[PDB]
Amino acid sequence: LSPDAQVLVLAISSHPLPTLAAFLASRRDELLRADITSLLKALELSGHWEWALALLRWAGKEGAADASALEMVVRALGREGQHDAVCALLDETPLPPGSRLDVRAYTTVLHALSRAGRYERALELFAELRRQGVAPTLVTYNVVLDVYGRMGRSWPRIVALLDEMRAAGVEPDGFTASTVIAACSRDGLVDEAVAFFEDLKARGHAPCVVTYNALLQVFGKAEALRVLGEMEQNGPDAVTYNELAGTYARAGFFEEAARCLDTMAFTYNTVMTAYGNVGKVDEALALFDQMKKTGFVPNVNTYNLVLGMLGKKSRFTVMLEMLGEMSRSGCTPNRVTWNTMLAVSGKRGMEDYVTRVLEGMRSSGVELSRDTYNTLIAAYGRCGSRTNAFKMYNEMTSAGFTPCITTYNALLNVLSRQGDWSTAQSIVSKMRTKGFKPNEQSYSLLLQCYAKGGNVAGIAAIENEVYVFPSWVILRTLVIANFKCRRLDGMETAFQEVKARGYNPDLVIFNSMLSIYAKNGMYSKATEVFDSIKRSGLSPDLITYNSLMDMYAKCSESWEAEKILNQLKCSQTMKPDVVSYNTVINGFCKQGLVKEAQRVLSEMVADGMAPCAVTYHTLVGGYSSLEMFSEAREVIGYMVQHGLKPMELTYRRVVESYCRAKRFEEARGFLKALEAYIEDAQF
Amino acid sequence: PDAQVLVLAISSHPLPTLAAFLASRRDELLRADITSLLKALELSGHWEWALALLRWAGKEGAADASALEMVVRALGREGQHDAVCALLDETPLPPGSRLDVRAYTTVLHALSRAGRYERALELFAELRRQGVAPTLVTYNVVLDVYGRMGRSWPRIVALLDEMRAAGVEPDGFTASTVIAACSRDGLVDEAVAFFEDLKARGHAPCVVTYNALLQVFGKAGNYTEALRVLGEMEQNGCQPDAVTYNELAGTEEAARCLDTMASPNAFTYNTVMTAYGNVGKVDEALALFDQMKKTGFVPNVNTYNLVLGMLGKKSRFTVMLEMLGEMSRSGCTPNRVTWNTMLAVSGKRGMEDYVTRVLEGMRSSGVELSRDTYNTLIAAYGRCGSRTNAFKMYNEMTSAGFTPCITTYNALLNVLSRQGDWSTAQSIVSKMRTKGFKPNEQSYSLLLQCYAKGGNVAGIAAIENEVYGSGAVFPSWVILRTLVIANFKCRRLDGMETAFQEVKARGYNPDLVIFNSMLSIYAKNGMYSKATEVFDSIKRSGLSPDLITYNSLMDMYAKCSESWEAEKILNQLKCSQTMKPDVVSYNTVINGFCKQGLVKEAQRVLSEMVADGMAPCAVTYHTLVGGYSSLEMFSEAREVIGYMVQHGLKPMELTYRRVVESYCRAFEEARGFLSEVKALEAYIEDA
RNA sequence: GUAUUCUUUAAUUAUUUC
RNA sequence: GUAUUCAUUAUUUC
Repeated sequence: LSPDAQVLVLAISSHPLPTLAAFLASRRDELLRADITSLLKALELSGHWEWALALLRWAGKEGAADASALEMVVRALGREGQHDAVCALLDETPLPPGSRLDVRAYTTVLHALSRAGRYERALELFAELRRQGVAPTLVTYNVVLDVYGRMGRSWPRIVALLDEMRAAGVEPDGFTASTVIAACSRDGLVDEAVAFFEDLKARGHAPCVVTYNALLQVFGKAEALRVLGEMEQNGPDAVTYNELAGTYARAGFFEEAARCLDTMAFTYNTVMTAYGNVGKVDEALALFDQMKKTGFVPNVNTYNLVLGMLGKKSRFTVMLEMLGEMSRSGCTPNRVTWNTMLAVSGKRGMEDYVTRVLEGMRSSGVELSRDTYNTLIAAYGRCGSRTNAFKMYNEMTSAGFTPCITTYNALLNVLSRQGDWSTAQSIVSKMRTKGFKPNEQSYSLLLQCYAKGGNVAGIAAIENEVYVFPSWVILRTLVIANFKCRRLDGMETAFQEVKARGYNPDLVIFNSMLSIYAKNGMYSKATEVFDSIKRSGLSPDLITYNSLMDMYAKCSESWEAEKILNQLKCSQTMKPDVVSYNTVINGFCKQGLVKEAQRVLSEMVADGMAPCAVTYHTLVGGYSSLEMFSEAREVIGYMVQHGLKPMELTYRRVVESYCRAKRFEEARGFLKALEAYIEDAQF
Repeated sequence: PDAQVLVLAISSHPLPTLAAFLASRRDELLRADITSLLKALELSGHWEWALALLRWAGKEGAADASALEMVVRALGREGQHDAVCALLDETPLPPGSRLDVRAYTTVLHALSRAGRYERALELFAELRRQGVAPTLVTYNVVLDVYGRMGRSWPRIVALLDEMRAAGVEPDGFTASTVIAACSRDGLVDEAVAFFEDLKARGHAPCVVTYNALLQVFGKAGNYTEALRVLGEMEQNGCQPDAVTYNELAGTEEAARCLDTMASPNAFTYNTVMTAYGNVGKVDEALALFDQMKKTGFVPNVNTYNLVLGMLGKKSRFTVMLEMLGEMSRSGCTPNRVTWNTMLAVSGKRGMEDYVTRVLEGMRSSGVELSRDTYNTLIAAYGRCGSRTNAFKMYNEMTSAGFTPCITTYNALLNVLSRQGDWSTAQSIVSKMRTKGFKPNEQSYSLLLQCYAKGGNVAGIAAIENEVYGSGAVFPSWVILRTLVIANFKCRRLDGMETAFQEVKARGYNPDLVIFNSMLSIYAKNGMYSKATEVFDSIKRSGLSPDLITYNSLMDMYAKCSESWEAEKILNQLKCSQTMKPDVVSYNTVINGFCKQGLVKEAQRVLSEMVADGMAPCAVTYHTLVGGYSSLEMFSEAREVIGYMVQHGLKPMELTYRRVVESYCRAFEEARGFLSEVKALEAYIEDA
């Protein structure tokens, strides 16, 4: 409008937001003389809804904001969807005393509070709304009914409002019906929901899709029998389908739905999906058969769906069967099919399956692409068939395809399992000359080959090159990788770096840290950790609790470890673990305290737990220590007398202790290379 | 002697070259106790090396069965099943060789773990063709093989006889395997008879045994018989472990499960509660929880937090709050875990008031807030989008004497990311900088998203330049992901191709979000060539095209003025059997005609749309008018209007704007049309 | 301005608007 | 070496 005002507006929309108020002040008099409403509008067209906001708040604090000013911002805020801002204009009103608003605007604020769970404020506002003589509209009504619906237990107030609205001649719509039914749905008002819809009929009213889904939902968590039926034939399965997907989980039946559906594709596929995503594939395959059994001829896309849900259950045998019915019915498998048959969540016996998929994948033409081979490598990688992954890697290249980074990472996954790093290094080095530079994943997979290789070299060699941006994964992978190698420098090093970069560490790191102190020479940072893990608000684990006991055990303070064990007995959620029992027994044994140690073994059994090899092994050590070899020999009996099968270390610890005690023929009688240990000892 | 020195050589050598290295010190090897070298190489965990030598020696003819058996024990002990199936397949033994049973059974199990059953049976046949006597574990492995093939019950009954006829007595491993086999075929009756018959032999069953007998009933059948087993279980005195309740959980139904185990402890109750939780059936666990009380045992804070956590993931606010009150009313006073659990809730509607209602309890609970608690509260208020309250929580943090961390600044930017309020987002990151803090990646993602919802393209590019060069921010899948999106929302084609470039270059494997966006952006221009290449490349990737992929394709053809091809897909989606055309699908098709004309065709589509049920929207009609509004025709676009309010759908701003502009440019016959009923009637004035 | 399940470490003010 | 459901080639081995 005004050239002076256009300059002012441009000057406002260009100014940063944090400084703007100190700026608007400087132009106080300049602003007051103008039409803010016109500035707000101009600041809204230009796409700067947040600058008008600032202006409004400024003017309210000055007295130059009117209803129309506010009403303009609000309409902008709701179309833009900034409920928070709406709610704040209401909590810090830029309005002068009198001040009444347009209906549309009040209903936008009501929706904003609703959107925030401030149902109690919405109702306060609604009351204030009609005591100022504002005629609410259909949308205002529907918004308020929604407030009542999510606030809960407000059915009577809903009856009241429906009355009030009709008595003022505002007939309900579809947003009114669904809103209401979902309200009954959230309160278990099954009975009164139906009487409602069936009253909607009376007064006239065309039924709907969203309606039925709401009604559906009622009987859902609440009947889906004679009900869900109507919804169909009444008239289209859109969202209504999903409702079936959770209908099954909150209940339990396979006969009614078969008996129902019988009586009657997507619709079919929907119900099948409902079964296979909650883990009822046996239930879906039956739905599939029934479906086939009645005319219906599935296409490749229906098979890919069934195979897809069978796949998450690793039902190899029937996936191949389905693969059969396809190709022998015309339904030629597509790319999506093989990818589906190869994206199986790994189980035991996956290799031969994969092998059979590949056999039909190549006995049916289908030229394997580059990505196809990568998919086939990943598959044998899941199983762990290094042998078959690499045969695929070799067949690949030998056919002229060029391996990508996805192909190298695949192979790298494998070796990682087996901690074969000497082969990993070769992969990496190969990929570099080919031009391919390792990514983050490629590194984590290296860190894991090394750790299972006990190669600290390659570990610290990467630590260097990273300290390779250190991502939360890499730093977390490094903390672990060092713990397998039990490396305190490395672990600690990158521990604080995880904090200095604004990452929140999980119980894994904390647990891993606590123990690299317990079994080491630090026993206070440990206490720091168990105080940090808590101060952090995290819930300690048994493993955490067990690692804890090991600390006290190594600090020669065992009863305290016994306390934590006992305290676990009440935990009501924790519940010891022979490890916890073992760990405590190991400590007492380590301090010469062995009666106390078998006293906890007695509890152990009494509690109905189950002593094991390692458990007995501990005592034999602690007995051998203070040379009292008879009570020790009595133990190994117990193990075997109960068939617990001792360990050569159980024997060694006695042999080596029988040697040092000047008793040689004893070491001999009692009793491989061990006897040899006595010979090189005796003389 | 001289061996200890030679082992270290092989133990310290590049694996992919060890062959030619064993070829080197060959004659020192042939005179060395191979099996001896093997035993040594394993004593240091160098088992990959003991294999390579085996294969070497084998190729030289220097490996005997005693050696192979030695490598196999380790592999099995080191869990290397594929490697053993390899030895089976290549054969490093000379002709006429026979192996220990312990080894043979280690291979059988290895063949079993790869699904190579038909092969395991053939090896078993050989093993007993060499007059080797199988042991218990051998018989048991083979049983496990029979049980995973299917239709193998007679072979199980027959082998049971043999093994029992060789004086070999079944065990718990046997029982669980035979029962579990019957569970994998639906052999309910025989599993029972077998159990009955096995019991009657004096065999005391056990947990594992009872667990398989229960999977029978529960897998595909009944919850009443499986529950009965649960019955007979305790009656025997065998305590159901965690795996027990998992079977039931996966097998008014919660009222039953509690009636049986009634004729337990607090840990028991939690074990079954958590079972139903981890399955996804939580209303049941609640039901038990109602009983654990009205039955005696009183739950503590650990038990309650457990329950709250379950509710958390379902974000069942009101009940969570009820439960927090019953806690503090029945005596159970919350802890730092209780609160944190309460604020770790899943985003949703009305979450802001919940958090306020929780914080209201943290405060009254006279519990000093810590630096951590603030970070949580800021995060939750930031997660629901209560920008206002996050910042209030923020200033309250930095005023009680706590120091923000990066998470603290990240929470805050998360909110702004939803609002697009990048100006503040900037002002923050700098503050993060002026405090000795360096922005994370997510910090860069948030800021990125923050610029997107706004429209600030200069801050995006300012991120790309700092990402495509310096190391301040590494091109992480995430960061490149947040870029394809933030450039779409701002329609920066150039800046997406670069990202789709690097993604398909930095070793990444794009996702449907990325593909589709690329498809819609190319389609939003005439970019047919690339777009179709993207679509197929979705196919060549191995992903399933959703509706948005199909709608974007139709709009491309629309855009390319081939709207007939657009309907072929709508038809194709009509019989997709898996994908049902969407409202936006139909419109996209109609507009494509109306954009090039043939509105009588546009009517053709609308017709069936209604024929397929399908209830049209405003846009549906606003588009139909477009063609009828600007096609030397007005008597129709007026008749079409009477289908909106007369059908209570209510037109809109883009609509009428097409009526005046199109009519006031096709005059007077336009004036009377607009008179039939603000911001517009200045266009007419402008004309 | 409003409704029916998933979505809340979010493509869901995602793709259609002569 | 072998079995039951769906950081673990995790924490205890005088």
